[PDB]
Amino acid sequence: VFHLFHKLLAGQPLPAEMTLAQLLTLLYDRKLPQGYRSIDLTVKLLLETCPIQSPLQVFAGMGGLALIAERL
Repeated sequence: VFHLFHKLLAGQPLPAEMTLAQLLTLLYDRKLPQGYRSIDLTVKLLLETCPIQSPLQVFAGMGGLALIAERL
């Protein structure tokens, strides 16, 4: 069995169905610098976490999509 680990989440195998958005949520909650170039995992041998907000989600949460619809 292969398990993915992150240094911030020390000594904790990551669930195989987490998806990278949820992992980014964890790492940002764990003080990983925002916009860090890459997710550095270790292949050795939390699913409820919300996915990180997409740019579209932020744009809509600021009401941008209503602005788009007024120009469609």
